[PDB]
Amino acid sequence: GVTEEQVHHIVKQALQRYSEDRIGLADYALESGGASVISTRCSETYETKTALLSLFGIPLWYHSQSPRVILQPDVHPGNCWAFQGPQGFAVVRLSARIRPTAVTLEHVPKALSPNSTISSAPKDFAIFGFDEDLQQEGTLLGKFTYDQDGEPIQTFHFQAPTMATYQVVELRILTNWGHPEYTCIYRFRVHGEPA
Amino acid sequence: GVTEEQVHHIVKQALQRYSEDRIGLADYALESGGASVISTRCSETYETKTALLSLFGIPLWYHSQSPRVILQPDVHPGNCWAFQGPQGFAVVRLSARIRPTAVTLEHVPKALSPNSTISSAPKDFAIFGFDEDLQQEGTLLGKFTYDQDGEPIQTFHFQAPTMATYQVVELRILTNWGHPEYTCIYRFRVHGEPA
Amino acid sequence: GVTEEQVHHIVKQALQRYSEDRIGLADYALESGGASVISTRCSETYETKTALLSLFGIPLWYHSQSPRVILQPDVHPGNCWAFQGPQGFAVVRLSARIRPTAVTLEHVPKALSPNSTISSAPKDFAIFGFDEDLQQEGTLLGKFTYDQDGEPIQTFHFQAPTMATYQVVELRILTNWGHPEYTCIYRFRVHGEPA
Ligand SMILES: [K+]
Ligand SMILES: [K+]
Ligand SMILES: [K+]
Repeated sequence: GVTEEQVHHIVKQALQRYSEDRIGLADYALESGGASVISTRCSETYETKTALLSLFGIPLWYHSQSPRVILQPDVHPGNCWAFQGPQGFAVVRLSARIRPTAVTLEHVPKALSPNSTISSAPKDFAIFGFDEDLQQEGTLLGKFTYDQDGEPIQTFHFQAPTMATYQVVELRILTNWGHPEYTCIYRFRVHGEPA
Repeated sequence: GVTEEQVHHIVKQALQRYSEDRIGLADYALESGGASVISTRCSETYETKTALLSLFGIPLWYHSQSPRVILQPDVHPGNCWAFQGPQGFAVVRLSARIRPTAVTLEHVPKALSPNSTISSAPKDFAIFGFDEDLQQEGTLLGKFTYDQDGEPIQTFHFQAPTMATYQVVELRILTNWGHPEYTCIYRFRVHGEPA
Repeated sequence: GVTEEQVHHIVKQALQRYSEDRIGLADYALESGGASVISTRCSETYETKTALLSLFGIPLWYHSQSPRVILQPDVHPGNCWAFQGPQGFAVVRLSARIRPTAVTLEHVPKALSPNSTISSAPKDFAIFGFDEDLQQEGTLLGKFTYDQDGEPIQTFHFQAPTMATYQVVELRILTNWGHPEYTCIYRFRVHGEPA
């Protein structure tokens, strides 16, 4: 079997990786690293708490989640950006020009959600890279599906990506997990190789 | 014994649970989820840093912790709401109407506290549910004691709770762990079943 | 070998320690605990994102990291205070008068950094204690080196420290890991024994 010491080594390693933003890959969409949403180029924000703000009011500290939230690591319940319906988009200016190799999408865990369901989670999505900074023909880097039955954090690797580099990428949500009124995005990450 | 692979499975599971807000239960008192303190119905806030703000001054960024802090997940030392003396209360409007089944109270760990003592931690407390939204006769859901010798995060299950639902609950602190001047509350959670 | 139950005990203990600010020692430099930078007595702040703020602009929410950041626990990439060149300093008023026994310095992990390099990390540094509150002769508590090949969080114990107590200490950076333009500090902690 294993020694008590080998267990400790294993646990140490697992916690080291846990503390490296869970997945151990640099995130070029991270706002604190220098990334930003191009607000001009995102879906309109939807307020998911209209029912509570209508019945009890609008707190003096309250503000709607803006697209910036998808580049922020706090993913406690409600710290997600929502748009109306099952299709939406956000364009991100990365902190550096990179050759993109993967993205990560995460949603609140079922265990922290009412009735253990996350129907507002994104489902099918696609990633586009914008060479010039202009609402041009974005070029598809890949198409994926966030699995509502999978782990909260899911990483998607592009299949045979170009050597092409980008500093602007679009997250395009095409379907959601069935919520008939909105979709919300807890955090979006972009990984790749810089210069 | 156990295989190295079984150790890895165990560690993975433990970290998965760790990342689900430590205890894996939805929190209906979580401010980001839509909950709020009814400021009208809380004890007066006590400033625990009067000695430091009197000798060195009031920073241009400094503000007193308000009751909202008990619905916020940052529990680093000092990120607690304090009231004067050993008895106090806070009333919370939950993010949803639920049948309440448990609460969670947590305090800073002894190891992060001066001299490994947490005398300002709450001790005896009670939980009341308010059916109508009016400072009425709250109805006692349960009485418990936060153990200063226990784990920092402690969860308390109601014994034979009604099927009755509430969206307003009061945390009533009745004793503290001996601090002669105030009690402070790092985080309060409410669990249960919604609709 | 070990039992599956003993593995669980080990994992529980490791996670308990992980949750105690990783290292299980009280931090008297922690801003939320009552500590503060003496802004009058820090190096001038350097903006590391001048290239991005010049090409894309200055966001309506954007602000430069100030020395306060080294007393704040968020250490995601970019949540560090930078100064120009490889030598710099910051003076901290601790939350309590203590006999200092150790300090902790941490930097972003290589795995979250472009090209797995952290050349702006501090290298050689020294810690001074200031008895009177006046830019006096600080008295050297110890000299250390942050290892860029070590763990992200590194703790340094003073060798034969006095029984002397202080509430003001200076972190003096003397070298960095080779970045020719600035050094940045993610988080600085001070440990010791109070009254
Ligand atoms: K977020
Ligand atoms: K809190
Ligand atoms: K920091």
